[PDB]
Order: sequence, then C-alpha cells, then structure tokens
Amino acid sequence: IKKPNNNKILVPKVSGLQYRVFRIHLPDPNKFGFPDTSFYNPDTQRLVWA
Amino acid sequence: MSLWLPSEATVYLPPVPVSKVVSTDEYVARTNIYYHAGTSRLLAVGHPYFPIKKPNNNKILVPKVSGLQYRVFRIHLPDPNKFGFPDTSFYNPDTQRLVWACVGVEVGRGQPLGVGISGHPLLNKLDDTENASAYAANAGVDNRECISMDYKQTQLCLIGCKPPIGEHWGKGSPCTNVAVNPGDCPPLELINTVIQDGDMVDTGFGAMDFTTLQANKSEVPLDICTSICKYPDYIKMVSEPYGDSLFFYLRREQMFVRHLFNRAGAVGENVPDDLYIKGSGSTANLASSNYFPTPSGSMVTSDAQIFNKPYWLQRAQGHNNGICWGNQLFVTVVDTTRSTNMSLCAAISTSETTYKNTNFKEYLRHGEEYDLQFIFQLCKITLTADVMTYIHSMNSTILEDWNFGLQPPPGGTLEDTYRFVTSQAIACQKHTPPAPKEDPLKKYTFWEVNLKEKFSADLDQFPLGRKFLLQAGLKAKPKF
Amino acid sequence: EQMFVRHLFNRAGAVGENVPDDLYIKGSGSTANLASSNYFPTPSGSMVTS
Repeated sequence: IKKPNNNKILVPKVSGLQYRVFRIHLPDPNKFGFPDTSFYNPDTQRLVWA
Repeated sequence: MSLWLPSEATVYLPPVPVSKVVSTDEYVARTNIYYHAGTSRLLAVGHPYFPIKKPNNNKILVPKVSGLQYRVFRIHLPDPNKFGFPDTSFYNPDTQRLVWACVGVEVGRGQPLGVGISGHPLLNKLDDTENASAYAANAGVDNRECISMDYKQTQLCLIGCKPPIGEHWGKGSPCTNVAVNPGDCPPLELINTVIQDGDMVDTGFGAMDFTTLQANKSEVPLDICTSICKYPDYIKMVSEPYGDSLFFYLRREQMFVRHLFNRAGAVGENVPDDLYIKGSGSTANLASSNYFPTPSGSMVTSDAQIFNKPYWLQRAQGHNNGICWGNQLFVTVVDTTRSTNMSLCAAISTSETTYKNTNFKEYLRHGEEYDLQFIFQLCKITLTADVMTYIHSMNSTILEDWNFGLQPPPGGTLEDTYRFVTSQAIACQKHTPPAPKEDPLKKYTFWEVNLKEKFSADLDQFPLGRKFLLQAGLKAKPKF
Repeated sequence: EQMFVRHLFNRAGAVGENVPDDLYIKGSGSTANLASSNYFPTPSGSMVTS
C-alpha cells in the first residue's frame, strides 16, 4: 500500500506465501573474552560456531 | 600487521554471576503420600450464540454456553499445612512447609461427539467468488445475507498454577504523524491477556478483536460478532522463566477452506494500476477484491480425542515440575468436538391439528459435561535462608500465605495522634481506615472448582486412582 | 464414532429468543426483517471401511 503520488510504502506486503529468509548474525567467537583463553591460541588457531 | 595502531576492538566479556532459576526437584522434596481429588459432575446449559437477558432489565436469564469457548477452571486445593492427616510426623512445621504437586490429571467429557453450526442473519457477503459464471451485477445497498458455517476444529488442555495467557490482534493508536481521516484502517497491535472462562477460541477468522476492528458488526457469525477470539500464547508461556503458567499442554487443530466469498463495502485500498489491465463495459469497474473463506473443521473422530485419558506428569516442560503453588491449579480446556446445539421447540397452542409456522417458537440450546480428576502428591520444602530468598523472589505471596518470614510487624517510625480529636481546628482527625482488596485474580472470571472437601487417600476406590495404582505398579488391597 | 457436517440449514417458526440489537446493524428494505438464526447441520457419518 503506497500513496498515489509518492512511492513510499505505507503498508508492506506480508502474506503466508512468501519466503522468510532470515540472515542470522553471530558474534565473532574470536572476540569473546574467555576467563581461560589459554584454551585457544590466537597465533595459530581460530574459532567458529557450529 | 606491521604497524602499531592506537586502540582495540570489541571484546564480549563474560556476564556477572546471576542467581539462576532452578528446577523444583532441587528444593521441593517428594513424599509417598498421594491423594485423589475429583469434581462431582460439571454441567452447563445455555444459548450457543448470545446470553438471553431481560428486555427491560439486564439480569441474564440464560447464559452463553458454546462449544467454542475457553473452559478455564480454577481448582482450589486444601491447605496441606492445615489439612488433617492421620499422622503428621513426616514433616517438621518449625522448619518445613508442605505443598501439593500434580501427578496425574483426567479431564472427562460427557456428551456425544458432534459439530455445531453458527452464522449471522445479516453477514457481509457480496458474492461467491469460488466459481463465478458472469461478472457481478450492480452492487446495491445492504447486500448482506444469512450465512452459516461450522468452525475450525480445536482441542487443547493447558495445566498450570497461574492462569493461561492468550494473544489476539487489537487496535493500537497510530503515531501522531498521520492525518487520520474517518474510515481509515485501524493500526494493529498484538495484545496479551489472561484467558478467562468464557472467551472465544480462534475459529478460522483469526485471533482478533471483533469489537474494535470491525465496526461493520456483520462480518463474522453471531457468537464471535462482538467477542475477542484468543489464541494461547505458547511462545510466551513456555519462555516464562519459572514455568508456572504452563507445565503441561496438548492441542489438536484442523481446518480447511470450504467456501470462498467476497466482502461488500467501500474499497479501503484500491488495486494498484500495475496489477491488472483495465476493462471496458461490464468489467470497467473492479469487483471487491476483499476475499474471505468460511472455515470448516472436518470429520470429528473418536480416535483423535485427547480427553477421557489420564495424563501422568513426570517431567514438566519448565522448571516448575507440577508444583501447585498457592494451593491452586488452572485447567484450561477447549473442546469443539462435542459442540452439538440441540434445537428445541414449544407449541403456543396444543389444540391445532394442522401445522402452522406461527404456532411454534424455536429455541437453540447447548449442554456441556465435565468431570475432572487429579492425583496429587504431597511435597515438603525445608525453608532455609537460600530457599526462602529464592521463593520470595519467585512468587512474593507464597512465603506470606505459609506462615514464614519473621518480617517486622509494624515497620513504622511514628504515628500522629492529636489530642482533642473532637475539635473543629484539627482538620478531620479520624484514624479509622477501611480495608482494600486482597486477591489479584478478582478481575477475571473462572469456573471455580472447590476441591477442599474432595481429597481422599484411598485411590483404588476411584477410577483415576486405580489407573494410577496400575500404571505405578503397586496394588493397594491385601484384604481377604 | 465419527461425523462431519454435510449441509447447513435453517429452521422455520416464530423466533423464541430474538437476537439482541447490539449484535448487528439494522437493515432496510429486503433485510429489514431478520432471517432465522436457528441453524441445524445435516450430519454425515463418513466412509465405512473394513
């Protein structure tokens, strides 16, 4: 639903037949401050989420 | 890196130690004392669509009783700290407190299976757009018709020690940036409310407020024409930190689109110019593109029945493992599979031997039948300082219902007491205060069930009692 | 026991309990008189199988 003069959407299209493709953003686990960080070397290893 | 640059970047630090929510298996100790409680038989007769009330008064002569309502029972258990046991030497009342736990539940239903039909005498319907022969003729004024529909089929049963929470779409207030014209679309908002006994279930038209969102008053059938159709908030009830509002639930739902209709009225938002090619002559004006289906819960079957079966609560979904805090339980029941509406009639004159329509007054009625049975275990909590803090933070009124707290009685510094309390220059010195309200659940309506006098210790004399004994091994009667 | 609703019908006869006036909006002309709000479905026990 957009105005006849402009094209700014006043009410978007939301139906039960659209793909809902979510893009999940995770925190960088190499930027986690672990109390015992000695569990992973930053000069030879890197972390990732599974 | 070959350069020494000034500062650093994000570091997600470990959070501060929080006092976590723990399972009731850690501070609530179970005992071998089980009790059977059950209601006599719960009947409710009324009108399926509206409450018949006096034309001049407002006393309700016949209440509204539909198969599409929420049955929220508020069970009352006897206080195990006041209960009379044959031997009270299993717990020490100086450092312990007792509470009932729910072990098994049987929600018995009584009437035969059947599907009831509801409809509006003036329903906002323009045409049947499922299979049209020619383009619609002139849409005049007041094109409403009398249409009926059988609703979506639904069964559910939520058990907890707090009242359930339902969701629906309501009317919010638009931000103060819009030039609001009359006849504008109401902005939507999802609202959470405590489901009370007598609220209408979602029926295939959405969980919405049909009073504030449809001023037409003619788009849904008579029973939900001015009601609020509510759907249980499972996302919110299972995500509550303590798990009190829901520690067991079932649900069965089914619906298909039976007929496909149109709406009548001024167009709110017209079809944009790039979604069609304009017509000429008959199709020069677009028909109403506001479609709506009539729901249909299909065959009701005896095998898809979730009621009349015992549920043994061994591991609750949340942290509250079936502990009925406050000596109180909440059984929510929807069952639209026994919603047959019996149609009665009465003869104005018993003389006439020829049928005349003006001789018989036709009424509709509906009857419900419930019979609730629970098996309750007896649990004791040894209230240390840590358990007392945990419980006072979980629910404030538990430690005040049960005589425990040792909190200061007066908690006061100084009170004023004018001499010559009868003078005229003392500014109304009456130290005589009234009393306020006490129960926070007074604003809601539940089907109150008083199981205070209904607790029994010999289970094998009750159907659910011997079902429990059978499922748990042991017999009970080494007699004869 | 199994059953579904095959046909949705109406009942004829003087209305015993009239629809409250706050449940609808009055009509004019053809719809000035309410149709019968007494509905009754036609049952149908579905397929029988061995």
